[PDB]
Amino acid sequence: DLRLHLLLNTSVTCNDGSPAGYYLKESRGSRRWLLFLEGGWYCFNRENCDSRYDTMRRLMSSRDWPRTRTGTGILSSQPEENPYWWNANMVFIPYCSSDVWSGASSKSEKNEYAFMGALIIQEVVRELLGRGLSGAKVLLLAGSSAGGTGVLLNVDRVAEQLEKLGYPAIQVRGLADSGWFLDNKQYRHTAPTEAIRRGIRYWNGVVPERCRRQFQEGEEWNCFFGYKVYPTLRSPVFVVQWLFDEAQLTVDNVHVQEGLRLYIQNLGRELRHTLKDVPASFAPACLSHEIIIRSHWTDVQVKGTSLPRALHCWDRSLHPLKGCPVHLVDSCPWPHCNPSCPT
Ligand SMILES: O=C(O)CCCCc1cccc2ccccc12
Ligand SMILES: *[C@@H]1O[C@H](CO)[C@@H](O)[C@H](O)[C@H]1NC(C)=O
Repeated sequence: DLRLHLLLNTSVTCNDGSPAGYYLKESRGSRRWLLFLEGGWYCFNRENCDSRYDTMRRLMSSRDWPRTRTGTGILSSQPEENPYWWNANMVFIPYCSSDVWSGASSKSEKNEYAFMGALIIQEVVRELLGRGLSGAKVLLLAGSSAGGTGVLLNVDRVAEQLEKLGYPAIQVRGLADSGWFLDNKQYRHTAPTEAIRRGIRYWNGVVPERCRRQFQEGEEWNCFFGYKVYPTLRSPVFVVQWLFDEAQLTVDNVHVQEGLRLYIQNLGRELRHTLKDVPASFAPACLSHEIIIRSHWTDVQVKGTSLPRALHCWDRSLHPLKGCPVHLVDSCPWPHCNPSCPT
Protein backbone atom coordinates (compact mmCIF):
# COMPACT_ATOMS: atom_id res chain seq x y z
CA ASP A 1 0.00 0.00 0.00
CA LEU A 2 1.07 3.58 -0.74
CA ARG A 3 0.45 6.18 1.96
CA LEU A 4 -0.94 9.65 1.34
CA HIS A 5 1.07 12.78 2.15
CA LEU A 6 -0.49 16.15 1.48
CA LEU A 7 1.97 18.79 0.34
CA LEU A 8 3.54 20.74 3.21
CA ASN A 9 3.58 23.82 0.94
CA THR A 10 -0.18 24.35 0.92
CA SER A 11 0.06 27.06 -1.75
CA VAL A 12 0.44 24.26 -4.33
CA THR A 13 -3.15 23.15 -4.72
CA CYS A 14 -5.71 21.10 -6.54
CA ASN A 15 -8.30 22.95 -8.66
CA ASP A 16 -10.42 24.04 -5.67
CA GLY A 17 -7.53 25.29 -3.51
CA SER A 18 -7.25 22.12 -1.40
CA PRO A 19 -3.64 20.90 -1.03
CA ALA A 20 -2.17 18.61 -3.65
CA GLY A 21 -0.17 15.56 -2.61
CA TYR A 22 1.27 12.13 -3.36
CA TYR A 23 1.11 8.51 -2.24
CA LEU A 24 4.43 6.98 -1.18
CA LYS A 25 5.70 3.46 -0.50
CA GLU A 26 9.40 3.57 0.39
CA SER A 27 11.78 0.71 -0.45
CA ARG A 28 14.91 0.96 1.68
CA GLY A 29 18.22 0.41 -0.07
CA SER A 30 16.73 0.77 -3.55
CA ARG A 31 17.94 3.89 -5.32
CA ARG A 32 15.22 3.74 -8.00
CA TRP A 33 12.27 6.15 -7.71
CA LEU A 34 9.08 5.87 -9.76
CA LEU A 35 6.78 8.90 -9.80
CA PHE A 36 3.53 8.08 -11.62
CA LEU A 37 1.21 10.81 -12.94
CA GLU A 38 -2.46 9.82 -12.95
CA GLY A 39 -4.59 10.67 -15.99
CA GLY A 40 -8.22 11.64 -16.50
CA TRP A 41 -8.91 14.12 -19.34
CA TYR A 42 -9.06 17.86 -18.42
CA CYS A 43 -11.35 20.87 -18.50
CA PHE A 44 -10.81 24.03 -20.56
CA ASN A 45 -13.37 26.61 -19.38
CA ARG A 46 -15.40 27.56 -16.32
CA GLU A 47 -18.60 25.82 -17.42
CA ASN A 48 -17.00 22.46 -18.09
CA CYS A 49 -14.71 22.70 -15.04
CA ASP A 50 -17.87 23.37 -12.99
CA SER A 51 -19.40 20.20 -14.46
CA ARG A 52 -16.26 18.20 -13.62
CA TYR A 53 -16.39 19.54 -10.06
CA ASP A 54 -19.89 18.07 -9.69
CA THR A 55 -19.20 14.55 -10.89
CA MET A 56 -15.41 14.08 -10.92
CA ARG A 57 -14.51 15.95 -7.76
CA ARG A 58 -11.63 13.68 -6.74
CA LEU A 59 -9.89 14.87 -9.93
CA MET A 60 -10.19 18.48 -8.72
CA SER A 61 -9.82 18.26 -4.92
CA SER A 62 -7.99 16.29 -2.22
CA ARG A 63 -10.75 16.73 0.37
CA ASP A 64 -12.07 13.17 -0.13
CA TRP A 65 -8.88 11.29 -1.05
CA PRO A 66 -8.31 8.05 0.86
CA ARG A 67 -5.40 7.56 3.23
CA THR A 68 -3.97 4.72 1.16
CA ARG A 69 -3.81 3.31 -2.37
CA THR A 70 -2.80 -0.16 -3.55
CA GLY A 71 0.10 -0.09 -5.98
CA THR A 72 -0.85 -2.02 -9.12
CA GLY A 73 1.08 -2.88 -12.26
CA ILE A 74 4.35 -0.97 -12.42
CA LEU A 75 3.48 0.43 -8.97
CA SER A 76 3.20 -3.10 -7.52
CA SER A 77 5.91 -4.22 -5.08
CA GLN A 78 5.46 -7.92 -5.95
CA PRO A 79 7.78 -9.33 -8.65
CA GLU A 80 5.01 -11.57 -9.93
CA GLU A 81 2.95 -8.51 -10.90
CA ASN A 82 5.85 -6.13 -11.64
CA PRO A 83 8.89 -7.93 -13.07
CA TYR A 84 10.43 -4.57 -13.98
CA TRP A 85 10.78 -2.38 -10.88
CA TRP A 86 9.12 -4.30 -8.02
CA ASN A 87 11.82 -3.17 -5.54
CA ALA A 88 11.57 0.55 -6.33
CA ASN A 89 10.30 3.40 -4.21
CA MET A 90 6.76 3.99 -5.45
CA VAL A 91 5.02 7.36 -5.79
CA PHE A 92 1.49 7.90 -7.15
CA ILE A 93 0.75 11.56 -7.85
CA PRO A 94 -3.04 12.10 -8.00
CA TYR A 95 -4.24 14.24 -10.92
CA CYS A 96 -6.21 17.09 -9.35
CA SER A 97 -5.38 20.03 -11.63
CA SER A 98 -7.38 19.20 -14.83
CA ASP A 99 -4.62 20.77 -16.93
CA VAL A 100 -2.75 17.80 -18.49
CA TRP A 101 -0.09 18.60 -15.84
CA SER A 102 0.81 21.88 -17.57
CA GLY A 103 -0.60 24.59 -15.32
CA ALA A 104 1.15 27.11 -13.08
CA SER A 105 -1.75 29.38 -12.06
CA SER A 106 -3.07 29.91 -8.54
CA LYS A 107 -6.72 30.28 -7.58
CA SER A 108 -7.31 33.98 -6.90
CA GLU A 109 -9.95 36.68 -7.17
CA LYS A 110 -9.78 36.39 -10.99
CA ASN A 111 -9.55 32.56 -11.26
CA GLU A 112 -12.28 30.27 -9.93
CA TYR A 113 -9.82 27.34 -10.06
CA ALA A 114 -6.12 26.77 -9.57
CA PHE A 115 -4.34 25.00 -12.44
CA MET A 116 -0.98 23.99 -10.97
CA GLY A 117 -0.13 20.59 -12.46
CA ALA A 118 3.42 21.53 -13.45
CA LEU A 119 4.10 23.00 -9.98
CA ILE A 120 2.55 20.00 -8.20
CA ILE A 121 5.15 17.78 -9.87
CA GLN A 122 8.01 20.09 -8.90
CA GLU A 123 6.76 20.36 -5.33
CA VAL A 124 6.44 16.58 -5.03
CA VAL A 125 10.00 16.23 -6.31
CA ARG A 126 11.18 18.89 -3.82
CA GLU A 127 9.54 17.30 -0.76
CA LEU A 128 10.68 13.77 -1.74
CA LEU A 129 14.38 14.64 -1.69
CA GLY A 130 14.13 14.71 2.11
CA ARG A 131 12.50 11.26 2.18
CA GLY A 132 15.24 9.43 0.25
CA LEU A 133 15.11 10.85 -3.30
CA SER A 134 18.39 12.66 -2.56
CA GLY A 135 20.08 9.26 -2.66
CA ALA A 136 18.46 8.16 -5.92
CA LYS A 137 20.34 6.91 -8.98
CA VAL A 138 17.25 6.86 -11.25
CA LEU A 139 14.03 8.88 -11.11
CA LEU A 140 11.53 7.46 -13.63
CA LEU A 141 8.70 9.93 -14.26
CA ALA A 142 5.83 7.77 -15.53
CA GLY A 143 2.21 8.44 -16.33
CA SER A 144 -0.90 7.22 -18.16
CA SER A 145 -3.33 9.05 -20.47
CA ALA A 146 -3.28 12.77 -19.53
CA GLY A 147 -0.47 11.71 -17.20
CA GLY A 148 1.46 10.25 -20.11
CA THR A 149 1.28 13.58 -21.90
CA GLY A 150 2.28 15.13 -18.56
CA VAL A 151 5.50 13.09 -18.65
CA LEU A 152 6.36 14.59 -22.03
CA LEU A 153 5.64 18.14 -20.77
CA ASN A 154 7.49 17.83 -17.46
CA VAL A 155 10.36 15.33 -17.67
CA ASP A 156 13.01 17.84 -18.77
CA ARG A 157 11.84 20.32 -16.14
CA VAL A 158 12.25 17.67 -13.43
CA ALA A 159 15.80 17.07 -14.68
CA GLU A 160 16.61 20.80 -14.74
CA GLN A 161 15.10 21.28 -11.27
CA LEU A 162 17.37 18.59 -9.83
CA GLU A 163 20.45 19.97 -11.61
CA LYS A 164 20.00 23.48 -10.19
CA LEU A 165 19.23 21.91 -6.79
CA GLY A 166 22.63 20.21 -6.67
CA TYR A 167 21.78 16.62 -7.68
CA PRO A 168 23.34 15.96 -11.10
CA ALA A 169 23.79 12.24 -10.35
CA ILE A 170 20.05 11.47 -10.31
CA GLN A 171 19.28 10.23 -13.81
CA VAL A 172 15.83 11.53 -14.79
CA ARG A 173 13.89 9.42 -17.32
CA GLY A 174 10.37 9.36 -18.73
CA LEU A 175 7.77 6.69 -19.42
CA ALA A 176 4.75 8.03 -21.33
CA ASP A 177 1.80 5.58 -21.46
CA SER A 178 -1.19 6.35 -23.73
CA GLY A 179 -0.34 10.04 -23.93
CA TRP A 180 0.90 10.10 -27.56
CA PHE A 181 -1.89 11.67 -29.62
CA LEU A 182 -2.40 12.82 -33.20
CA ASP A 183 -3.79 16.24 -34.11
CA ASN A 184 -5.65 14.58 -36.96
CA LYS A 185 -8.97 15.16 -38.72
CA GLN A 186 -12.06 13.67 -37.07
CA TYR A 187 -13.91 10.83 -38.78
CA ARG A 188 -17.13 12.87 -38.44
CA HIS A 189 -16.61 16.57 -37.83
CA THR A 190 -18.23 19.26 -35.67
CA ALA A 191 -11.29 17.90 -31.56
CA PRO A 192 -8.10 18.05 -29.49
CA THR A 193 -6.37 21.06 -31.08
CA GLU A 194 -8.96 23.67 -30.14
CA ALA A 195 -9.56 22.18 -26.69
CA ILE A 196 -5.84 22.39 -25.90
CA ARG A 197 -5.46 25.90 -27.33
CA ARG A 198 -8.24 27.07 -25.01
CA GLY A 199 -6.89 24.99 -22.13
CA ILE A 200 -3.42 26.54 -22.33
CA ARG A 201 -4.87 30.05 -22.16
CA TYR A 202 -7.35 29.06 -19.43
CA TRP A 203 -4.63 27.29 -17.41
CA ASN A 204 -1.65 29.54 -18.10
CA GLY A 205 -0.16 26.26 -19.29
CA VAL A 206 3.59 25.89 -19.78
CA VAL A 207 5.40 23.61 -22.24
CA PRO A 208 9.07 22.47 -22.47
CA GLU A 209 11.49 25.26 -23.31
CA ARG A 210 12.96 24.07 -26.61
CA CYS A 211 9.55 23.06 -27.96
CA ARG A 212 8.22 26.49 -26.93
CA ARG A 213 11.10 28.16 -28.76
CA GLN A 214 10.30 26.26 -31.98
CA PHE A 215 6.56 26.92 -32.11
CA GLN A 216 6.64 30.25 -30.20
CA GLU A 217 3.87 32.42 -28.81
CA GLY A 218 0.29 31.47 -29.59
CA GLU A 219 1.34 28.04 -30.88
CA GLU A 220 2.34 26.25 -27.64
CA TRP A 221 -0.59 23.85 -28.08
CA ASN A 222 1.68 22.00 -30.52
CA CYS A 223 3.88 20.79 -27.66
CA PHE A 224 1.02 18.71 -26.18
CA PHE A 225 1.38 16.35 -29.15
CA GLY A 226 3.97 13.64 -28.58
CA TYR A 227 5.40 13.46 -32.10
CA LYS A 228 6.12 17.22 -31.99
CA VAL A 229 7.43 17.67 -28.44
CA TYR A 230 9.43 14.42 -28.16
CA PRO A 231 12.32 15.29 -30.56
CA THR A 232 13.00 18.42 -28.48
CA LEU A 233 13.44 16.54 -25.19
CA ARG A 234 16.87 15.76 -23.71
CA SER A 235 15.81 13.17 -21.13
CA PRO A 236 15.41 9.56 -22.29
CA VAL A 237 11.70 8.81 -22.73
CA PHE A 238 10.06 5.41 -23.35
CA VAL A 239 6.76 5.74 -25.26
CA VAL A 240 3.96 3.20 -24.78
CA GLN A 241 1.01 3.70 -27.10
CA TRP A 242 -1.81 1.49 -28.31
CA LEU A 243 -2.07 2.00 -32.07
CA PHE A 244 -5.83 2.43 -31.70
CA ASP A 245 -6.08 4.34 -28.43
CA GLU A 246 -9.70 4.66 -27.22
CA ALA A 247 -9.22 8.29 -26.20
CA GLN A 248 -7.82 9.04 -29.67
CA LEU A 249 -10.84 7.37 -31.30
CA THR A 250 -13.19 9.20 -28.94
CA VAL A 251 -11.90 12.64 -29.91
CA ASP A 252 -11.99 11.43 -33.53
CA ASN A 253 -15.75 10.61 -33.17
CA VAL A 254 -15.17 6.92 -33.91
CA HIS A 255 -17.52 4.65 -31.97
CA VAL A 256 -17.71 -1.54 -40.29
CA GLN A 257 -17.95 -0.03 -43.77
CA GLU A 258 -15.11 0.98 -46.09
CA GLY A 259 -14.80 4.65 -45.11
CA LEU A 260 -14.44 3.90 -41.40
CA ARG A 261 -12.20 0.93 -42.16
CA LEU A 262 -9.81 3.08 -44.18
CA TYR A 263 -9.96 5.82 -41.53
CA ILE A 264 -8.99 3.34 -38.81
CA GLN A 265 -6.25 1.71 -40.88
CA ASN A 266 -4.79 5.12 -41.80
CA LEU A 267 -4.83 6.14 -38.12
CA GLY A 268 -2.79 3.09 -37.16
CA ARG A 269 -0.34 3.71 -40.00
CA GLU A 270 0.06 7.38 -39.03
CA LEU A 271 0.75 6.41 -35.42
CA ARG A 272 3.37 3.84 -36.51
CA HIS A 273 5.00 6.53 -38.64
CA THR A 274 5.34 8.97 -35.76
CA LEU A 275 7.04 6.22 -33.73
CA LYS A 276 9.55 5.15 -36.41
CA ASP A 277 12.33 7.33 -34.95
CA VAL A 278 11.43 6.82 -31.27
CA PRO A 279 14.09 4.28 -30.20
CA ALA A 280 12.39 3.02 -26.99
CA SER A 281 8.73 2.39 -27.70
CA PHE A 282 6.04 -0.24 -27.15
CA ALA A 283 3.06 0.10 -29.48
CA PRO A 284 0.64 -2.83 -29.85
CA ALA A 285 -2.17 -3.01 -32.38
CA CYS A 286 -5.02 -3.01 -29.87
CA LEU A 287 -8.11 -0.95 -29.18
CA SER A 288 -7.52 -0.08 -25.52
CA HIS A 289 -6.54 2.72 -23.13
CA GLU A 290 -3.68 2.81 -20.56
CA ILE A 291 -1.56 -0.13 -19.48
CA ILE A 292 1.25 0.49 -17.04
CA ILE A 293 -0.72 0.46 -13.77
CA ARG A 294 -3.07 -2.35 -14.82
CA SER A 295 -2.47 -5.52 -12.83
CA HIS A 296 -2.22 -7.64 -16.00
CA TRP A 297 0.14 -5.29 -17.88
CA THR A 298 2.59 -8.23 -18.07
CA ASP A 299 0.25 -10.00 -20.50
CA VAL A 300 0.61 -7.96 -23.70
CA GLN A 301 3.51 -8.76 -26.03
CA VAL A 302 4.89 -7.25 -29.24
CA LYS A 303 7.03 -9.51 -31.44
CA GLY A 304 7.13 -11.86 -28.46
CA THR A 305 8.47 -9.33 -25.93
CA SER A 306 6.42 -8.07 -22.99
CA LEU A 307 6.34 -4.48 -21.82
CA PRO A 308 8.17 -5.25 -18.52
CA ARG A 309 10.91 -6.92 -20.55
CA ALA A 310 11.11 -4.01 -23.02
CA LEU A 311 11.49 -1.63 -20.07
CA HIS A 312 14.27 -3.77 -18.56
CA CYS A 313 16.05 -3.81 -21.94
CA TRP A 314 15.73 -0.01 -21.98
CA ASP A 315 17.36 0.07 -18.54
CA ARG A 316 20.26 -1.98 -19.95
CA SER A 317 20.71 0.27 -22.99
CA LEU A 318 21.10 3.28 -20.68
CA HIS A 319 24.11 1.73 -18.93
CA PRO A 320 21.85 -2.88 -29.47
CA LEU A 321 21.46 -5.84 -27.12
CA LYS A 322 21.04 -9.44 -28.21
CA GLY A 323 17.50 -10.72 -27.65
CA CYS A 324 16.59 -7.60 -25.59
CA PRO A 325 14.76 -5.19 -27.91
CA VAL A 326 13.61 -1.71 -26.98
CA HIS A 327 11.77 -0.60 -30.17
CA LEU A 328 8.59 -2.71 -30.47
CA VAL A 329 5.90 -1.36 -32.83
CA ASP A 330 3.23 -3.65 -34.26
CA SER A 331 3.02 -3.59 -38.05
CA CYS A 332 -0.34 -5.34 -38.46
CA PRO A 333 -3.11 -2.94 -39.53
CA TRP A 334 -6.28 -3.62 -37.45
CA PRO A 335 -7.22 -3.66 -33.73
CA HIS A 336 -6.54 -7.07 -32.12
CA CYS A 337 -4.39 -8.40 -34.95
CA ASN A 338 -1.97 -8.84 -32.01
CA PRO A 339 -3.26 -11.91 -30.14
CA SER A 340 -2.06 -10.72 -26.70
CA CYS A 341 -4.31 -7.64 -26.79
CA PRO A 342 -6.42 -7.15 -23.65
CA THR A 343 -9.88 -8.66 -23.86
O1 LIG B 1 -6.76 11.07 -19.52
C1 LIG B 1 -7.42 10.32 -20.29
O2 LIG B 1 -7.88 9.22 -19.86
C2 LIG B 1 -7.66 10.77 -21.73
C3 LIG B 1 -6.43 10.94 -22.63
C4 LIG B 1 -5.74 12.29 -22.42
C5 LIG B 1 -6.41 13.57 -22.98
C6 LIG B 1 -6.28 13.77 -24.49
C7 LIG B 1 -7.23 13.16 -25.29
C8 LIG B 1 -7.18 13.28 -26.68
C9 LIG B 1 -6.18 14.03 -27.29
C10 LIG B 1 -5.21 14.66 -26.49
C11 LIG B 1 -4.20 15.41 -27.12
C12 LIG B 1 -3.22 16.02 -26.36
C13 LIG B 1 -3.26 15.90 -24.98
C14 LIG B 1 -4.25 15.17 -24.35
C15 LIG B 1 -5.25 14.53 -25.11
C1 LIG C 1 5.45 27.00 -2.40
O1 LIG C 1 5.16 26.76 -3.78
C2 LIG C 1 5.05 27.96 -4.56
C3 LIG C 1 4.70 27.52 -5.96
O2 LIG C 1 5.77 26.81 -6.56
C4 LIG C 1 6.36 28.74 -4.51
O3 LIG C 1 6.21 29.98 -5.18
C5 LIG C 1 6.81 28.98 -3.08
O4 LIG C 1 8.14 29.48 -3.09
C6 LIG C 1 6.79 27.68 -2.28
N1 LIG C 1 7.12 27.93 -0.88
C7 LIG C 1 7.91 27.12 -0.17
C8 LIG C 1 8.15 27.51 1.25
O5 LIG C 1 8.40 26.10 -0.66
